[PDB]
Amino acid sequence: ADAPFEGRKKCSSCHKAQAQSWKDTAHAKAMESLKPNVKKEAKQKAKLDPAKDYTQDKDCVGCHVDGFGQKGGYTIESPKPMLTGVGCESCHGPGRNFRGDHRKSGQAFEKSGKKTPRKDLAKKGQDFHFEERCSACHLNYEGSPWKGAKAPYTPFTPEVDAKYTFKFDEMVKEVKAMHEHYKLEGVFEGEPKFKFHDEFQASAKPAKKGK
Ligand code: HEM
Ligand code: HEM
Ligand code: HEM
Ligand code: HEM
Repeated sequence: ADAPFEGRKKCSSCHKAQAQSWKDTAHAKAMESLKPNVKKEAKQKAKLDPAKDYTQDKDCVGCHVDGFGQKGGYTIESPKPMLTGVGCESCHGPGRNFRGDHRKSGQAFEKSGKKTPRKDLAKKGQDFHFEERCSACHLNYEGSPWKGAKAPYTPFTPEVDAKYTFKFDEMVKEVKAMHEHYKLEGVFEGEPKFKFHDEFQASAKPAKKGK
């Protein structure tokens, strides 16, 4: 019983600093790349049509939106702006079930300092590991080292250009590709905890924008 996707809106309303930074990332602009005449040079190199409209192409949208083919996720028939672009749930997991726990646990902490185990969030679908999710978009090509690969494949592979080589441990540390990291008070605790969480929090910026 995995959880349904719902879109970025509620996440962004509670996490304004991360949302503001995420908006400037290539992930947030992913659907723009599928539009005609955008990234013409890159498309030519990959032997795609620079003038074609790929925004409703099922061979392309799944890696440029949230939750394609998944419950509550993006559909070409009724495409939600809040699921357009690679958004919050594409990395952190579909949020319909865990988002309410962020609200309740946040209120419990503000009122009484009570912390909540991350295990409770993982049970509700939140992802604290990320690698498989990033890989399903970035390493989904024929003969890829990632064994979950299956069509449709990304046209942007190491064969096309070495700049498309993907190494999770390196790229998850590119803030300009994730979003800047801001300091957490520590409402959630324990495992499963992302392997680089303490590192990211140790150099995180202070609560910038919102509250
Ligand atoms: C939308 C589904 C959504 C996402 C995505 C999201 C992510 C998120 C992360 C990654 C954390 C950190 C967890 C950890 O410590 O490992 C986090 C923490 C908090 N959130 Fe959140 N969050 C989403 C939605 C919401 C909503 C709608 C609210 C507000 C009602 C909210 C609140 C919080 C709070 C509070 C925390 C703890 C912050 C702290 O300082 O420790 N989130 N969220
Ligand atoms: C998982 C945490 C994850 C990582 C790590 C990751 C990295 C990453 C980088 C470094 C880029 C390049 C950014 C830039 O050049 O400015 C990038 C770009 C795209 N990604 Fe990604 N990405 C992660 C996760 C995901 C997921 C889950 C998907 C598919 C739903 C995905 C897709 C894309 C796409 C598409 C781009 C390009 C956007 C564009 O320019 O149109 N990524 N990612
Ligand atoms: C479908 C034919 C399709 C199109 C069209 C498309 C376009 C596209 C562009 C223009 C980019 C940016 C490349 C650049 O160098 O700036 C881009 C990037 C990524 N895509 Fe995409 N894409 C199409 C399909 C798919 C599919 C089916 C997947 C996932 C299986 C996918 C994934 C990605 C990823 C990952 C990137 C980022 C590459 C990087 O910069 O590292 N795309 N796409
Ligand atoms: C979508 C706009 C979005 C939100 C909202 C969001 C929130 C969020 C929080 C609150 C954290 C913890 C504090 C911090 O700033 O580090 C957090 C951490 C990570 N995120 Fe995130 N995040 C949003 C989008 C995305 C996207 C699209 C990706 C993947 C390309 C991504 C990845 C990460 C990673 C990795 C971390 C570190 C996790 C940790 O330290 O526990 N986020 N995000």
